[PDB]
Amino acid sequence: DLRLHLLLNTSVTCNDGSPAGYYLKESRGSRRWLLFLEGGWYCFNRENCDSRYDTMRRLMSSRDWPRTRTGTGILSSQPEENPYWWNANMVFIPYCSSDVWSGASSKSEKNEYAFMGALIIQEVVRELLGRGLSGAKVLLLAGSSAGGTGVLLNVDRVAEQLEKLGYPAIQVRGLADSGWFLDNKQYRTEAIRRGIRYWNGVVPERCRRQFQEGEEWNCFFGYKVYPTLRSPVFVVQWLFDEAQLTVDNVHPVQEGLRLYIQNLGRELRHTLKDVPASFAPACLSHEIIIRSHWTDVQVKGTSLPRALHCWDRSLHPLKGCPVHLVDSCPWPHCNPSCPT
Ligand SMILES: *[C@@H]1O[C@H](CO)[C@@H](O)[C@H](O)[C@H]1NC(C)=O
Ligand SMILES: O=C(O)COCc1ccccc1
Repeated sequence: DLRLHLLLNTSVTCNDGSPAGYYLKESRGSRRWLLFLEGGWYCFNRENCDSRYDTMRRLMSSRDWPRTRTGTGILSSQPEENPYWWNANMVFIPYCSSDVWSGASSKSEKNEYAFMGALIIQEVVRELLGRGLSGAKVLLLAGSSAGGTGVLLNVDRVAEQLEKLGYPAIQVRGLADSGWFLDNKQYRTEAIRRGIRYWNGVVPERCRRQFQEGEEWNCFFGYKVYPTLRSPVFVVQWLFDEAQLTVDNVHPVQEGLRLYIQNLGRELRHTLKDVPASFAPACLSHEIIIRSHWTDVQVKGTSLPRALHCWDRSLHPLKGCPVHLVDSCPWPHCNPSCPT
């Protein structure tokens, strides 16, 4: 069980002005810290956010959060469930800002909602330094879905924050799960561009300087933001991610749809060619790395917990310990280990 702590700086808030927070389980024999960003889409205008407040309120407010949560998958403390980092200090950061972790805008007379995702991450890091993070050797910022994109948007800012605060020995790394999307044509980006204006959203500085004003939405797409990042980042992405297919309007397959799906997998595989640490199975799935059976999938005979361990070793090619694992087969479930 991870225990809830509401932020001591109560001006760093969820959408409705209630305090943001984090769930923590300490492991005093470990200098490894895992900070995980929850996902859950986003909202981009007043009417769309009002609808989310009616039926997805835990994603907009801390008022109903439970006192504890169980760590599962990569957040589990049991070696059988988590062969990678079972002994680490574990942190789960709830997603209550609806801004893909990019916002830095408070509620005010002109703003019905606060969008503070980028500031929530910074404040969690600051408050953890007094609970043991000051002694860390590695801080892994991980996340799933919208939280995976959040990793790409925030990992370099966390590294800079710790350097400026005076902690140069902490190695900051990222793990982005299910947050690597393509701005492709549908089978049958406007919302993100509108969202960024609504949230006062911020993107990493080098990417911002490449794309310039009005074009910062480009930095929400992994293949465009990844090459600009300085921190090491491991990318996990299904070749046929269900959220990608939903936005593409894909739900006895005829030739046009067969070609569309095959081209999507080939494009995803191409964007990962120059990503040295990656795990990309040929599956149609919405499943994420905090599920209890995350150990089950393999690419070329290697599981994700093994690949992450090999990544740790590489940051000290390795014989029999690979880190770049991308399926080449062209149709969903051509990998026999895909989630069922
Ligand atoms: C609380 O957070 C806000 C927003 O990041 C910041 O402006 C303020 O300085 C913080 N307060 C303290 C005491 O650190
Ligand atoms: O969570 C989702 O599946 C989609 O929303 C987040 C997003 C991330 C990147 C680009 C656009 C949107």
